[PDB]
Amino acid sequence: APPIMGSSVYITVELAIAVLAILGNVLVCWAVWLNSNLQNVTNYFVVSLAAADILVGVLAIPFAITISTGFCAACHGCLFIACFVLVLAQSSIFSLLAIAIDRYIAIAIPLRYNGLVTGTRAAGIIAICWVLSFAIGLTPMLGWNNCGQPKEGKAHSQGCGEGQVACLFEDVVPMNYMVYFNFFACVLVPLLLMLGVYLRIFAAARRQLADLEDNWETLNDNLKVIEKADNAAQVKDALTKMRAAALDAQKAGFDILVGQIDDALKLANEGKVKEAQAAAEQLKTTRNAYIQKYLERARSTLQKEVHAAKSAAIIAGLFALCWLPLHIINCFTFFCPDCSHAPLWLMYLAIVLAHTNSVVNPFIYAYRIREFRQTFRKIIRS
Ligand SMILES: CC(C)CCC[C@@H](C)[C@H]1CC[C@H]2[C@@H]3CC=C4C[C@@H](O)CC[C@]4(C)[C@H]3CC[C@]12C
Ligand SMILES: CC(C)CCC[C@@H](C)[C@H]1CC[C@H]2[C@@H]3CC=C4C[C@@H](O)CC[C@]4(C)[C@H]3CC[C@]12C
Ligand SMILES: CC(C)CCC[C@@H](C)[C@H]1CC[C@H]2[C@@H]3CC=C4C[C@@H](O)CC[C@]4(C)[C@H]3CC[C@]12C
Ligand SMILES: CCCc1cc2c(=O)c(-c3nc(C)cs3)c(C)oc2cc1OC(C)=O
Ligand code: NA
Repeated sequence: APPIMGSSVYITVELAIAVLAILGNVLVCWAVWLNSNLQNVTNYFVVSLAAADILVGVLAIPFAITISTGFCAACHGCLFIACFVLVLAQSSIFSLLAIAIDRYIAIAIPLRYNGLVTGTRAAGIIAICWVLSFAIGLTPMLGWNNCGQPKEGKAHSQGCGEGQVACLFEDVVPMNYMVYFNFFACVLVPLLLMLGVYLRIFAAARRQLADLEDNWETLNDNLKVIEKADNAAQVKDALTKMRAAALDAQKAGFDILVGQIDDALKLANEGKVKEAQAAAEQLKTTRNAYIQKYLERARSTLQKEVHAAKSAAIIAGLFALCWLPLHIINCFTFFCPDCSHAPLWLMYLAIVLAHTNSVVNPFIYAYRIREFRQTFRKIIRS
C-alpha cells in the first residue's frame, strides 16, 4: 500500500494538532499580557510552557513531518530536526516543576512568599531552564549519536549523497540516550519529584485546614468548660489555654478577644468566679462578629489554593499521560531486541499523542480557572 496514503493521514493529523497548539497557546500568552490579575510568577512559568507548545506547532511538528519521509540529509542536520522536540519537552518539564514548587512555597510559607518569589527571579530561572533544555535535548549533537555508523545500504538505496543518511529518528538518535538519559533521568525523575511536591502540597493543606478547625473547637469547648465550672481555678485553666489558642490563630477582632480573655483571667485570679464567667460569656460576641469571619476566610483561601494546585497537577499529569506511551515504546525497542518493533502505525499514534499534549493546557485553564476563562471570552469577543 503506497506510503503516501498512510503518510497522508499522519500528516493531516499533525497539521490539525499544530493549528490547535498554536491557537490555544497564543491565547494563553495574550491573556497573560492583557490581564494584570494574571500577571504573577506562576503564570510566567505558564507562559514559558505555552511558548514551548507554540514551538511544537511551528517547529517540532513540521520537523516530525519532515523526518517521516526519511529524506536524505547530512547526519548532524538530521540530528537537529530529530532532537529539537526534546528541547521543547525538557523546557516543559522544568516549567511544570517550577509551577509545583511555586505552589508549594505559597502554601507552606505564605508569609515569606512575596519576597522570595519575585518576577525578576522567575524570569532568570526561566532563561536558565531554557538554556538547560537546549543542553539536554541537543546532547546527541555533542557526540552521543549514531552519525559515526551510518546505514550506507539504506542511504544508497535512496540515492543519498556523500555524508548523508536517510533521515530517521531511530537511525540517528541512540536508544540508550533516549531511555537512560532522556526518559529515566530527565523525564521520569522530574515527574516523580513533581508527584512528591504535590503530595506535600495537599498534605500541608490538609494539616492547615485541620489546624484551623482544631483551634476553633478549642475556643468553643473551653467556653463550655468555663460555663459550668466549680471554682475560679477551673476558669483560669480554661482561659489560659484559650489565650494560647487565640495567639496562634493570630499568627497563623483578635485584639478584642485576647483582651477579653485577659479581663476574665484577672477576675479569675482574684477568686471571683461568677464575674469571670460572665466576662467570658462576652467572648461569644467577639466570636460571632470577628473570629468566625476569619475562620471562614482562611478556610476559603486554603480551598482556593487546593483547587489551584489540583489544576496544576492535572496539567503535569496530562503531560505524563501524553508522553509515557512513546517513552514506553522506546523501552520495548531498547530493552527487548527479541520483541518485534512496534509497528509504524503505532509509532505515528504515539507521536501524535505526544504532540497532542501541546493542545491541552489552554482547555484546562479555561475549564478550571475563572480569570483565564473570562479573559479568553473578552479576547474572543472583541
Ligand atoms: C496509560 C499509558 C501511559 C500506558 C500506555 C501503554 C502502552 C504504550 C503499551 C501497552 C501495551 C504495550 C505493547 C505490548 C506488546 C508489544 C509487542 C512488542 O513486540 C512491541 C511493543 C508492544 C507493541 C508494546 C508497546 C507499548 C504498549 C502499547
Ligand atoms: C509509572 C512509571 C513508573 C512509568 C515507567 C514504567 C516503565 C519504565 C516500565 C513499565 C512497563 C515496563 C516494560 C515491561 C516489559 C518489558 C519487556 C522486557 O523484555 C524488557 C523490559 C520491558 C520493556 C519493561 C521496561 C520498563 C517498562 C516500560
Ligand atoms: C515502577 C514500575 C512500574 C517498574 C516495573 C518494571 C518491571 C516491569 C521490570 C523491572 C525489571 C524487569 C525485568 C528485568 C529482566 C528481565 C530479563 C529479560 O530476559 C526478560 C524481561 C525481564 C524479566 C524484565 C521484565 C520487566 C521487569 C520486571
Ligand atoms: C513520524 C515522525 C518522525 C519520528 C519521530 C520520532 C520521535 O520523535 C521519537 C521520539 N521519542 C521521544 C521520546 C521523543 S521524540 C521517536 C522514538 O521516534 C520517532 C520516529 C519518527 O519517525 C521516523 C520514521 O523517523
Ligand atoms: Na508542553
